[PDB]
Amino acid sequence: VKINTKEMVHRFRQLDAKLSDLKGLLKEISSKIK
Amino acid sequence: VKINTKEMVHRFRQLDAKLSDLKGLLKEISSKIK
Repeated sequence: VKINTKEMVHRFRQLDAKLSDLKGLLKEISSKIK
Repeated sequence: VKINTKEMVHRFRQLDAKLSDLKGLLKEISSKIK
């Protein structure tokens, strides 16, 4: 357990993916409105 | 004081959280419009 444990790019990628998904959802909502 | 003082991930996380909050507010505004 001690040896196994011994990051930023994962955070960047997750943020980008979440932003893209949110933008897609917002675009779908806008299309529904229009 | 000198010893205590001696970052990027915090900036990334704050940006992601602020973007998510802004997207949620925009979605709420769009729902109000529609």
